[PDB]
Amino acid sequence: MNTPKEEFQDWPIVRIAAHLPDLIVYGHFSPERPFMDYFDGVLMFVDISGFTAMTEKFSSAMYMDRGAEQLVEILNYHISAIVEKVLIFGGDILKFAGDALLALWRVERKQLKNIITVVIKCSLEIHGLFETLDIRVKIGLAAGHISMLVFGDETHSHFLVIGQAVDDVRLAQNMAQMNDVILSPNCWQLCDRSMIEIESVPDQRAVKVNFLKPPPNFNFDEFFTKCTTFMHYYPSGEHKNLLRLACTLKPDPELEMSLQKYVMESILKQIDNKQLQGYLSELRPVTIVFVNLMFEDQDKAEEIGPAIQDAYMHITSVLKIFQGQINKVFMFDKGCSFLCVFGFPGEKVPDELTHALECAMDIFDFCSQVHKIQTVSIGVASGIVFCGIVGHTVRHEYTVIGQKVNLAARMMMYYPGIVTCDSVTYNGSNLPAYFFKELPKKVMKGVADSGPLYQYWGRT
Amino acid sequence: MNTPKEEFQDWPIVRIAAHLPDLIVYGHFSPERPFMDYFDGVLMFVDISGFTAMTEKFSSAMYMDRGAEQLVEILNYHISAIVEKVLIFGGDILKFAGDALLALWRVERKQLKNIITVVIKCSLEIHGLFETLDIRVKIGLAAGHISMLVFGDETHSHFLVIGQAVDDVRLAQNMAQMNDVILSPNCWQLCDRSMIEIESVPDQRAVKVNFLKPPPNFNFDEFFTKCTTFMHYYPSGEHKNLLRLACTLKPDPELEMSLQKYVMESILKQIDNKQLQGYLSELRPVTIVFVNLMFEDQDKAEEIGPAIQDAYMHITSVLKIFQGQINKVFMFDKGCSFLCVFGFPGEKVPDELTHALECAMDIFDFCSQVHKIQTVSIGVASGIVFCGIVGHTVRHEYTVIGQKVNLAARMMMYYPGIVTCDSVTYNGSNLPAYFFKELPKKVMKGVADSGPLYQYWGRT
Amino acid sequence: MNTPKEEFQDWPIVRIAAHLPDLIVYGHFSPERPFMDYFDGVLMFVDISGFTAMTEKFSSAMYMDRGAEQLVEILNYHISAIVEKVLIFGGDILKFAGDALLALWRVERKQLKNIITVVIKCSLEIHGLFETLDIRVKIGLAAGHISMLVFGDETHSHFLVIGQAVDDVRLAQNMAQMNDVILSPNCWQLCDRSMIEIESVPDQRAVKVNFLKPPPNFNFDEFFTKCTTFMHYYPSGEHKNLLRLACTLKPDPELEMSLQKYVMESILKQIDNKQLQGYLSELRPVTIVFVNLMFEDQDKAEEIGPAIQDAYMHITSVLKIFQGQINKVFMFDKGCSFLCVFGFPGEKVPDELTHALECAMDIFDFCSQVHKIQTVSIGVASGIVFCGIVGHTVRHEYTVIGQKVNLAARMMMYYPGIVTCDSVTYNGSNLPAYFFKELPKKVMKGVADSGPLYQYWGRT
Ligand SMILES: Nc1ncnc2c1ncn2[C@@H]1O[C@H](COP(=O)(O)CP(=O)(O)OP(=O)(O)O)[C@@H](O)[C@H]1O
Ligand SMILES: Nc1ncnc2c1ncn2[C@@H]1O[C@H](COP(=O)(O)CP(=O)(O)OP(=O)(O)O)[C@@H](O)[C@H]1O
Ligand SMILES: Nc1ncnc2c1ncn2[C@@H]1O[C@H](COP(=O)(O)CP(=O)(O)OP(=O)(O)O)[C@@H](O)[C@H]1O
Ligand SMILES: [Ca+2]
Ligand SMILES: [Ca+2]
Ligand SMILES: [Ca+2]
Ligand SMILES: [Cl-]
Ligand SMILES: [Cl-]
Ligand SMILES: [Cl-]
Repeated sequence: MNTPKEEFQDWPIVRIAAHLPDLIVYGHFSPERPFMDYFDGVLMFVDISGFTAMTEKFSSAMYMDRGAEQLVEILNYHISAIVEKVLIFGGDILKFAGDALLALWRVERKQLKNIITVVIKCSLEIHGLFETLDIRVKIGLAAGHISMLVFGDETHSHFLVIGQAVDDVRLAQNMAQMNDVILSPNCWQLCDRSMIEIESVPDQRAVKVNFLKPPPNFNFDEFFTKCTTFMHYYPSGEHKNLLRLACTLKPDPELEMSLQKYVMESILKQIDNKQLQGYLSELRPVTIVFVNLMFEDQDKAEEIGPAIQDAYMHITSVLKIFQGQINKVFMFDKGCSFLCVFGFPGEKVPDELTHALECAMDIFDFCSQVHKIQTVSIGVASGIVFCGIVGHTVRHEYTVIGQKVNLAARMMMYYPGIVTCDSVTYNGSNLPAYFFKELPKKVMKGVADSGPLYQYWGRT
Repeated sequence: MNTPKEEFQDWPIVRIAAHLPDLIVYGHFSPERPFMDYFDGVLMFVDISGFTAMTEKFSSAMYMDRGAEQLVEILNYHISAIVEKVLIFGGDILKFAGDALLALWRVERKQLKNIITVVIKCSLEIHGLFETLDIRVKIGLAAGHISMLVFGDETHSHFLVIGQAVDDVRLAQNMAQMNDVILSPNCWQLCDRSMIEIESVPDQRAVKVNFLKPPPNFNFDEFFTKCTTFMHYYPSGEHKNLLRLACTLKPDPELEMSLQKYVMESILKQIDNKQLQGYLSELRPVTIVFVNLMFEDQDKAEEIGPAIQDAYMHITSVLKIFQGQINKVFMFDKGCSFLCVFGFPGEKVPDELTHALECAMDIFDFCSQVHKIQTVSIGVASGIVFCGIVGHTVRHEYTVIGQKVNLAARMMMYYPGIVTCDSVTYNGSNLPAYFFKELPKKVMKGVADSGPLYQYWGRT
Repeated sequence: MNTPKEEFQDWPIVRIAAHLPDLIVYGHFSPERPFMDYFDGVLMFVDISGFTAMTEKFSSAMYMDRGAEQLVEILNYHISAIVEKVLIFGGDILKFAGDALLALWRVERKQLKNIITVVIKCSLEIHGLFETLDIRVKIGLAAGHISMLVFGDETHSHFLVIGQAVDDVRLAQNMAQMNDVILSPNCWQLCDRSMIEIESVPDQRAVKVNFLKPPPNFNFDEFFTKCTTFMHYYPSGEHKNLLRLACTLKPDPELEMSLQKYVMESILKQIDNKQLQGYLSELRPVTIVFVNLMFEDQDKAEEIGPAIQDAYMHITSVLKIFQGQINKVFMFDKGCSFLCVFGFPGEKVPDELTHALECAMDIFDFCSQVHKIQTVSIGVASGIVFCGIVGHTVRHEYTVIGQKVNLAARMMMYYPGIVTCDSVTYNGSNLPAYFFKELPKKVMKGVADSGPLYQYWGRT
């Protein structure tokens, strides 16, 4: 009797799980919203610098209208290698945000110290990938308490991580110079100091890592193996040649119904072989509406949870009216941000700029009266941005990348408490001019020669 | 000199052969119509129960318009495993019909006894697959004389098996309770009784299998190996890691021209990479016209052959006028049935319900005067049904699944001699009401709360 | 720590390199136009005979409108095997032209003799493939000095080989009978005569190969291995199981920008997963405009280079005006030919026949006054031709095949110095009849019952 080879089956449920971390794929938690969970772990925030510039460049005539295709190709080539490292060292990639990504190693408190060592080593191997484009990487690491929030409605779900380790990992990464691995103070507080040579960082309790210098008889591979005891989903045994246990998921309608809610319809369409796999890679003009919500305490998940849910229910019904799409949600320095987009592929509408502004105002007014929301700020910018599926085959997400994405983000941060917009949006919208106010020019981190900015004042 | 690896070539001819059994693929017989052939073998009729219900359910709002995608996924996952078993135990899968399938082990008369043992074991291993959805399987087995009919015209070909083993395998399967393997009387008559523990079945000469209990020194794997001597196409040698010898077919225009006639144009389009692979998986409203032809002797292939051919030539020219499609042809309890469909993907027409009724009447009137056709009955029902490619990668077919498919089938059987229709077809058609007659409600096996049924009486 | 398997990555840059020889892929030369390079090597011109006939046949009703699909399938099946041989014996496939292909073994002068032996053996193994369709192969081999020309503009590039070895390899192949391997006189002059049994060829200095008869202790495999020392890109080591080193190319924007210019936009679209992979295989009516340019000395690359460039700049701006496309450029017996096509897939325009004629006249008049161009001849024919990607997965090109392609080629050769056209083009064009002159019928190699031919005289 033959024993023929089983071919890898690439079922829809497996294709969907590529878009989600194990935190969600194997999380099996209540379908009630908000849902909050609490655990400990180590975070790695890997930032690529140089891509919003390359993005601008690939618009130029030299790429012969294959700019989006070339950009996605070169981007994925690099990011794939970072994703392999993270996964092979046992991390869960939680989210992609432009050219950056956040990864988690979830463990019991007592194992934090050893895991931090695994993560530091992963970090240094990722720094190593780029001694070989004007691109390099900064890495922030944090460790401690983490909360998960799941929010949404009956057809769509989003998740977020929250808490002091989350805010820290961002702080850490923003202190880094090109090539630094920075540890949060709590990460440095909890780590095995006999292993790692650091240096101080100016007016900063965080630290920079210089070296991983392990004692005479330390064998990384045996240390790693001990560490895998604490890793629920590390591929092993018959499946040790796979990057992710999720590659072995089998059809299961209940599970697929749950997971599909995290993924955009147009992605699902491609997953279902009803749209060419290259239709979603595009350099196309869009409008980013970037919404920031600040709370008195952005680590109190039980407080901010209901608020984010309340805001999400409003934001989604307002966006629905204009094929606006929430592309990502995540904690910023201050607050929870919604990266919303008008004009993704297959979703254009006329008078997009006007609608973006009115939808922004509507969100601003509703969110400003939600209970625990202390301040709403919204940034609106329009231009050519890259849209596409970024990452590795086994772990990837739809993202947007562009100077306008960064500008909308910097506007909501540098002009808090109002709805602001760029010149492009101001000029192309069809609204009375006295609904705007022209603003003072602020010098904004990672932004040059933005034309005039405006506040969208609305009627009076 | 390198000896590089040859990649599996997935030529069109190989993709086409996935839709056909070895009986046709390697049959190389005359292109004249009808063609009849005569042989012996063992048949396995594997029925899944629970799928026309799941089908109804996947229409519900909870599947978020990915009902067809989820249904095909979960269905193929299960049916694939059954197809692997059948093929690995050396069977030829002849046909898929909804959620059921018919398999053949063709052998010389003197080998029937040993083969029946292989098939029983395959059966019990398939029962085993579902101790793990509200779905299970019934299996009927038969053995004896079998006839093949090939019929059609210059562009399309269909085949059918006919004879007492064919009628028996159906009888057997319809006696089964959930999980039974039933043997036909002749199968039980011919089998190695020292191997198998049976039990009697009420007012029935057939039997149920309880156990395969083989003598002290019986080694299944050596027994199987001896059995493969009689299996023409069992993959072996260099190709023992393949499920089907047909995976090694090479381009051959003469052969491809012949095989393509069995497959629907829209499938060929997908095979030719001219249509997305997911366009044919759909939950869509259609009209089933189910045509049953009864003969005085439904095992006399030389008699019924010319008649089925004569009917097919008419039916195809009438359907052609409305993009109606013959989806399958097969012997029922009584007679030869044509499962015809109006509104498959890419094939909708307006006033589909009207046309279905007029085409039915036309077929009824022509077929009723074909020489050896004793009775024509036609069932017409309309609703949401699943359309798609069901089975394994290496062996699959386009099929339809739905409560309306079963209803049209039960109508033609429970209201013989007339053209009948459902409420949906009655209400939506555009014909004078006095062309119909409202019928008595019959209680019909595997059917609840069908609204009123009607006879399509036609003009007078 | 796992070491998971890397999946073959099928990046766009690798898909693009399938369309190009290593000569271009790894050539890294100046982007200035014309560019000329000079080297030595051995050439193999492999011609298939029988395909323009099969092509005509696959138009017939028996193929049920899957003629293009069947033709490409059977063609690639055969041509793939020839491509594997050539690559495994270390050749660089330079170009496909209909059902023929040109291959190069580039080496230092001192290694010509040994390489010629490798190539002869490859040739005889390719002859061997077809003892098994009314198709066989003729092979011409040449050796000596070769020049490369690269020409084009900022968005498109073409290349050509030029010189006496190039003209010879064609002469040689045109002397061959079905199944002969013919060597050019210089090839025979340079080869290891102790190895090969030849015979004379009538009124011809070239020779036919009868046998490869190697001395007592000659071991082909060790001889081959020594020969690979001189082969820059022979896959080896970790990559010895690949047909081409180009399968390992990594994303590199600069390189991709350069390579993409050699490939048609519609191909790039399919490469980018923005068009179904089967859209470019078609039997479709087109118009071939075949342009031949003769120079006093068709081996003087430094002379003919600027001229071909000058002509190309004109030809491309004239074709652009009508979605006309240059499909291939190559040296003929006399001169440089441009195989231009009106009506490729996605590129039809109305009044195609008229435009073909006016574009031909325009090209004729401009090219006739380019400096070193001694004679321009243009052939115009219209009909059903096969369009598609021909070759192996790892090495393939878009080509056209048809009796009309050959006719346009024979017209420009047998009616030099004028623009000629066929009956189809004459009848369907919308021009005054007195712009044409009906010509004497010439008996033309590999052409029967072409209706009347005409000269396109133009206005007076
Ligand atoms: N797709 C995306 N998702 C989430 N945030 C994004 C984003 N694209 C841009 N941003 C926001 O834009 C802000 C500016 O980003 P930075 O991290 O300072 C740019 P960089 O990494 O130095 O170079 P880059 O712009 O080439 O990536 C970030 O704080 C980030 O939150
Ligand atoms: N695609 C298809 N091809 C052929 N016949 C079909 C069909 N779909 C339904 N039928 C017919 O419908 C009739 C009713 O089928 P049954 O076998 O009694 C249903 P079941 O298997 O108990 O549960 P199910 O409806 O979930 O499959 C059958 O006799 C069958 O011939
Ligand atoms: N796609 C293509 N590219 C370049 N030239 C082509 C071509 N198709 C036809 N031709 C030209 O047509 C001419 C006639 O070709 P031959 O080589 O004599 C035909 P053959 O090989 O005997 O049989 P065939 O027509 O079945 O291939 C050739 O000289 C060739 O240059
Ligand atoms: Ca960034
Ligand atoms: Ca069934
Ligand atoms: Ca040829
Ligand atoms: Cl997050
Ligand atoms: Cl059948
Ligand atoms: Cl060339």
